[PDB]
Amino acid sequence: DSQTLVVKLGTSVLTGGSRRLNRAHIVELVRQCAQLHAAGHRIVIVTSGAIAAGREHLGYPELPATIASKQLLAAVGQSRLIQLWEQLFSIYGIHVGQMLLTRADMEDRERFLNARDTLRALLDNNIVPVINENDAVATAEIKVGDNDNLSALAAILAGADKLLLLTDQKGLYTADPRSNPQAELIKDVYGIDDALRAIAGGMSTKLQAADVACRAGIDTIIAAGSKPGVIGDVMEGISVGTLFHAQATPLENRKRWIFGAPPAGEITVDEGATAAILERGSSLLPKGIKSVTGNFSRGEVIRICNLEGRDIAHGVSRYNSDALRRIAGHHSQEIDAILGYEYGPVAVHRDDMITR
Amino acid sequence: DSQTLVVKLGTSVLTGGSRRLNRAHIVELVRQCAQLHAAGHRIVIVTSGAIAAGREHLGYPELPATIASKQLLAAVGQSRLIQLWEQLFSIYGIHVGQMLLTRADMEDRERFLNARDTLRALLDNNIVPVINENDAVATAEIKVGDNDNLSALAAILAGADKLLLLTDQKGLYTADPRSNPQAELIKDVYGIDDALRAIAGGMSTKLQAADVACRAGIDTIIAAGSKPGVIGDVMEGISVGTLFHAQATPLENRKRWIFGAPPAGEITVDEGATAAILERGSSLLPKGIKSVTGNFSRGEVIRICNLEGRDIAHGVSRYNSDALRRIAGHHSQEIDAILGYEYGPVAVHRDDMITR
Amino acid sequence: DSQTLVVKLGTSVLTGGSRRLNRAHIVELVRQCAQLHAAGHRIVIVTSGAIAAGREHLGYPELPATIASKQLLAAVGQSRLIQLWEQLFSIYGIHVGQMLLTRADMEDRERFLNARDTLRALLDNNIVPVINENDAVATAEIKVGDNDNLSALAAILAGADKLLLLTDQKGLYTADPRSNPQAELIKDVYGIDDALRAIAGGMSTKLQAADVACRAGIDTIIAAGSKPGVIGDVMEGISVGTLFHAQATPLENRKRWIFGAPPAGEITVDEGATAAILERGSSLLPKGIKSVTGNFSRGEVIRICNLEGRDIAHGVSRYNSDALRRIAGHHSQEIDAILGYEYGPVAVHRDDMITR
Amino acid sequence: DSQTLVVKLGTSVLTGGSRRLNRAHIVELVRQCAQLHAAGHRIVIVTSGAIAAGREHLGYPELPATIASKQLLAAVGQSRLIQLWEQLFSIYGIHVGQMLLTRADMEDRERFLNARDTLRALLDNNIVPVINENDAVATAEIKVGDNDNLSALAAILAGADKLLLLTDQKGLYTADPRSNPQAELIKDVYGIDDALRAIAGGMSTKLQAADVACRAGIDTIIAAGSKPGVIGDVMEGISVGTLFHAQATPLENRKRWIFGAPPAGEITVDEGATAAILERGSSLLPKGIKSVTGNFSRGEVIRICNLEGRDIAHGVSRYNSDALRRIAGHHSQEIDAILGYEYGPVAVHRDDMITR
Amino acid sequence: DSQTLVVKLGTSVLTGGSRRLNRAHIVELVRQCAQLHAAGHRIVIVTSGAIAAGREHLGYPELPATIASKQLLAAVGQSRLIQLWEQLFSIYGIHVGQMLLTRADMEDRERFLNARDTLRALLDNNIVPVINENDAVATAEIKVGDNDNLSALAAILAGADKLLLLTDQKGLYTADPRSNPQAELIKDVYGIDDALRAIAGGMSTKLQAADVACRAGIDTIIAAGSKPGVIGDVMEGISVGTLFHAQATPLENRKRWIFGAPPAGEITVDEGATAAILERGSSLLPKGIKSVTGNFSRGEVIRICNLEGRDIAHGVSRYNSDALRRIAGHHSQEIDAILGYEYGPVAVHRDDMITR
Repeated sequence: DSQTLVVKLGTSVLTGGSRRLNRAHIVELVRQCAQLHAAGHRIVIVTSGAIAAGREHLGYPELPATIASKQLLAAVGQSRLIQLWEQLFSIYGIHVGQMLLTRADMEDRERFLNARDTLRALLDNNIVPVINENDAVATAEIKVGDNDNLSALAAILAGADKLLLLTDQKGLYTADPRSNPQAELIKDVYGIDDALRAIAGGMSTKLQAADVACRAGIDTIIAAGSKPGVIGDVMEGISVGTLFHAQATPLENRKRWIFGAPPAGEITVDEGATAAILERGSSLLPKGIKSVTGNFSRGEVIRICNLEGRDIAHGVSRYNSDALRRIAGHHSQEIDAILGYEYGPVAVHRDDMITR
Repeated sequence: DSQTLVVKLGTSVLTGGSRRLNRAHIVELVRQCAQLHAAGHRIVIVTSGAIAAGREHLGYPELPATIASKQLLAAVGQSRLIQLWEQLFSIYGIHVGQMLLTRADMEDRERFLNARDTLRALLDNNIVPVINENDAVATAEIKVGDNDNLSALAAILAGADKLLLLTDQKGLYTADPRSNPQAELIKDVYGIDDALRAIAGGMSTKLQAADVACRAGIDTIIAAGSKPGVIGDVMEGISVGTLFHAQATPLENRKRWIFGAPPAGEITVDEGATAAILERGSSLLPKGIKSVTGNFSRGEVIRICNLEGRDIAHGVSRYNSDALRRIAGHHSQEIDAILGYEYGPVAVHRDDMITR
Repeated sequence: DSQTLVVKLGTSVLTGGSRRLNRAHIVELVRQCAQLHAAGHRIVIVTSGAIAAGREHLGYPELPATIASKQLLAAVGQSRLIQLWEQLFSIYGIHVGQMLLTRADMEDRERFLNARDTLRALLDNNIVPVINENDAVATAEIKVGDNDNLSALAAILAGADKLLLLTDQKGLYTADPRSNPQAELIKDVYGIDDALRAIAGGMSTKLQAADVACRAGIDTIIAAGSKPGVIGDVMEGISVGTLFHAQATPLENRKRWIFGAPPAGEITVDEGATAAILERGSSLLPKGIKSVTGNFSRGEVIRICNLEGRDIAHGVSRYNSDALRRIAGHHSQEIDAILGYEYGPVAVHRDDMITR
Repeated sequence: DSQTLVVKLGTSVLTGGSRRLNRAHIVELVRQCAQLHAAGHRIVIVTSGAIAAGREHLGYPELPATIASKQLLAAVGQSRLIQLWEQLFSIYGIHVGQMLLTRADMEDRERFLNARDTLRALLDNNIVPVINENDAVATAEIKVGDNDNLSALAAILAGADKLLLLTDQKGLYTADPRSNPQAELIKDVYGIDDALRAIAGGMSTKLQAADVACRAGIDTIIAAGSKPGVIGDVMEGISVGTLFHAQATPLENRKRWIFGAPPAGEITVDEGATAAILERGSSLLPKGIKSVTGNFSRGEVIRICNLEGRDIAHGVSRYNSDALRRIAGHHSQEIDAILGYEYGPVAVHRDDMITR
Repeated sequence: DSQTLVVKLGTSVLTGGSRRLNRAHIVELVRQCAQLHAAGHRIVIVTSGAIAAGREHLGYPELPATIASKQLLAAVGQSRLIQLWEQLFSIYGIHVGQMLLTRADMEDRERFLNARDTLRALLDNNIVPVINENDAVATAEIKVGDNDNLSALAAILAGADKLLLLTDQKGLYTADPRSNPQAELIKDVYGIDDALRAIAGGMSTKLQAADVACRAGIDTIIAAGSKPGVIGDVMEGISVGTLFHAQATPLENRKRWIFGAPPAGEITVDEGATAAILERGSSLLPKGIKSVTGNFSRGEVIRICNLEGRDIAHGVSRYNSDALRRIAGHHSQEIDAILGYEYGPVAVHRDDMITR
């Protein structure tokens, strides 16, 4: 039973509170992740600490305290940190791939589809994707977030089963553990209400990320990065911290994604593809397309019906309107001949469509 | 209570039987060694596997199965393996220094002293010395030994308290474990006898190395490299394999080293230095020397006598006869001004001398 | 017309007088050497600067001024320098191989043969050998030499055609260039006499190295490392500095090597191998051996005659007396079966023998 | 949704009724199988036609009609046929591994486990296993079966989801299609009764194989090998021939396999492993073993309890009694050190055990 | 005087110690075997090295060092190795037939007869049988033997006159040849005693195989595979290694085979067939059988008695009891018409019977 796990590592976990990255803890976590990878699971890593790597590489210069210094250090430390991740993961014979993403890219339909395709290719080819935020075009308010909303968005994009947030605390406590000897860790959370937001107050950003991930049907686990064997225990289901259960199922998330906006296009499908879609629930091939009406772009939701005009599905288009019109009625192997590029052999995937 | 430990790693331990080095086992062993190093102990590493590193670096070419190919692969793999060791040890903030030694150097009187000085400097500066065999001038019969005797020689040179040999087998068995269900591991050995050599039949080389180390007053341990926490348990004193106890004391080994050969020269010492040598057991300084008789090189054993001519000690000279005559009667700070080089402030160290 | 060139790089050339290695000049020289290697020639590199690399790697510590500190720095700088050389040479797709040698190894008969075999294998497999001095067992007087006698010995060992010594000066001048405006560079030198030794006074060590190389039949060239295209011009024969012509021919050097000492052994050869040796000047195979009298080691000079007892050659034995006796009269492919190791298919090579 | 499919190809399908293998039909089927393999499924091939390949390779010689000629032709044609399969599959970049099996091997517990392990390794490493019958030790009655019971046994061994039998006819007909114009193909069969055995009378062997596969919880499909796209349509669930539905579920098959015979051994498990087995349903590691009572072999069913003695599971042992006793209480990575071989890190797999 | 020779080739002989098969040595051995085959002799080959061929074919991938990887490699290596053998033997116009055998098959009464029939057919039709071990159902303890006992079993099965074992060592030495200059090769051995077992320490497996072969009346020879013309000299009777003479005669081995177990059945023979069996020592035909008593399978030993009931012979039955009863009293040409298969014209062969 293969599973997809997103591990988010904050700067506190990576550095241990010091001014430089502590490679011992990182190599321990890499050992756990490599054990999981050998077991057959899929691992996605959201990381931070580019500024620390940039400071270390530059010989710790006496830069003025300004956002420009932060941007420069991030620019150097992105390369330095990806190099460090490659070095640590190559011990266990695992390749890694850099992925710089921003929230605006996730908002855009076409950029979202492109990022999802790249991540899926990386995961299929047994390569660990290391995801960070593009700090060259980011703002200070984004910098103070420390890759929490980005972690939730990456978990949604990867179609993961669990999102593990690693912290310095053990999780969520009912009261203050220092003042109250009776304060105890909360093990299971079924709904993020105002009471929880009042209990914990930067745990607020992690709570928002957990809420976002749970509304998409992904379980969220908050634990301490220093706990031995935390990642493996999370995989096996052993309780190690605070667990936020998924509020919905991925089918509901897909329905919300498809029906969130009105369709931006319209296509028509012949009898054979209609029977395949309805009876078997398979994908849609360009051969079955007959007419393409309306103008849209790749990644936008379109409407699929038969010749009679009765709606049968709503699906995410993998090609724009012009490409779909040009390749309509042709075999899947001719697409590269017609367009000069190929996004895949299907026009609408079976997992990106809802049949009504 | 800091201790000196020499860890010997064979090709089978490093590679696991495969064609290339397995970095997971090496990184686990490096983690254990780094824990010991942070605890305040001194670690020396004797290693093999240059041929595997050379094969991997060269893209696994097809060379004829000869000794020239082995020498070339060793030449490339020495650099490759030292790079790997340095990379693995830099995770825990530990520096690594390469040493290449041969049995002829250990047999030589002056080369032994030079190598001991280099190793002592490396250990005093918190740098792990990685010792291998110079395969450029080595023979095939040396190659088939797999650094077994070199480990004992390095343990004697470093003045180690324990010598750890990592193998595939758990240690020494009374009978064949495969055939005899009653055969059990031997925990302690107090004297290597002909029955023991008949019991184990390359375990013979390891037995010879253990005998050499034990006759010099060093406890030897044979255990499996795959056993978790083997190095830490060996340091702590817990039983993990076969233990060969030291048949002699380091004082006896020093006496054997000093009196194994007749003195090659004689020097005269005034009254104050004589009192310091006898009453307090301190070292000998160039100021106290009054006369130098005979011709000898650095490292040779010489006789120290007072003004009256009565023999009072024997000791290993840190300077040859010419330099000793040139710096006799001068302060220790002027040596570099006289000879152009300095081997230290003392002429005969107190730990390299026997007082009689 | 392939040629073998030995390039000696002192610490002044490598560092430029600074405290660290200057990689720009080194990469320029590496570019020239790579051009030569692609042209089809053979390049051997004798290098220095381990102390500078060790200082740079250790973060420039405040070590006391002692020979112990020198050895401590060299132990790390050897690995760092070999890593730098490999990194710079890999730009042009050339592999390098480390070779640590001492004078005593060259003096030894068997170690000389082992080193020559390793160097020949490295040269044959298109790998650049980087030769340095084993500082772990070296003395201060060796350290102050800066690899000049070692460079000459390596040139003799490699059978090179030219030995290029790179300096900071342009070569040898008749008088002091600063004081005398009429002082001019000496272009050709045919004999190192006392006048030249009086003219140049550390140019003396380089003069001794040039004399040693010239007495072995190797042309020596002293030039400035900063001159553009110096190595290529040396290969093409263009005059760039001071040239010391070879006093003898390699045949005379081989005669001196063979007849320097009386033979240490005696073997007998049948009619077919005798005819092959005398008429054709071919090598000697173990099949032709009939009797082996005397005890000797590998690399020592032995006497070869026929059944009649008339001396026909003096050669260098590639096997010791015991191995030669065991493999006498057998085919070349059985040697590994008989001894467990193979030094080659011949007993005495055609280039290591003199037929009288 | 990856699936495992076993495709059985009789000699009639492979040869088309001629005297030699028809490579066009075979390459078409190989194209379909390669499409499935690229889609992500697992394919196992049971094949025949060794005699035809042997006849073709030997130049069609004139042997007498005897079983000895059949055995000789099978001996040559096994190699010839595996070569042909590898050659045809290499067009699509797929590797092929030969597997020769007999019924008696499936009857034996240890041989069954070894064959299952080999097949699982082949499937995991993306290599298509080609399974045939060992004709060197087979009888004529086995030869006349044409690999039907062997196909069912291989489907059971591989844990396949569907077993596709390719024939010359389209499937099972209610009456004789030639005589009766109203005879129609039977699409779904839910139970193999005496009526079906009377309807079809060599379809009887295929009916027996289908019954054997269905009693193990595997759907069976009988179709014509000449139908275009039969394999793909079978994967998609499209009806192409006669379908025999699974009578049971794989859980019942596992229960029958485990409880078919009384346990041949008894082991004891500590508290942590007991909790892992009962609460989480995980595998059993050698660390948790405490006592091993009884004598058994690898692959035999043993009883697992806790210290109190209450039975908690029945499982297939991956090691024999002696190996389990020797590795009891040790870590999984020490097994190779203790035994000299390793069957895996677990003692009883989670899928080979039933918890009661 | 045609002879049957079984040649066993280990992994070390085939590969020379490298990672892949060395085809020059194999082609030389194939040339010698082809010369013997053209001379009119019969050659059987027992071979190893499937793992090396599998590694080479798969592009030398990186699998974990486990028995599962070994089986995975051997699965494709069997096909690759048989292909290589066929390609090398086709140069001299000789066909090759693959056989896969295990010790269990040799222990079985009927599988032994089937394998013997297949081998006899292959030898009679001038086809070289290449025998290996079925690694799909083999164990690790079987793998570590390197086909040593399988060679003896195949020599017994084939009725060979000589068994040749090719090793790296020249044979058996009285003492250690390396340490003792007086140690010399043992030329002839007449009885394997405990002294020889103590002398040789995988030489033990070869000694066990030699003992098994010699107790069956087959001369065994141990020699080096690298010796030129070893196979031809072995055939001619020239001494090349260590020779173990046959302690018994083939008639004694036949008596041991026949009388090792009590008869499983009884048949009655009329007067003419009784006279043919006794006076002329001919085979037994189904026409002469008058009654069959008991139940037994093919290959079991049965008692043959005349009409009076007096025991006259024992013999191995080529048919089971049912077929013997069905074909009793019929001509040899009708057997195929009665049973649907034929094992030969005789019921008990004259070489499988003992007449008393």
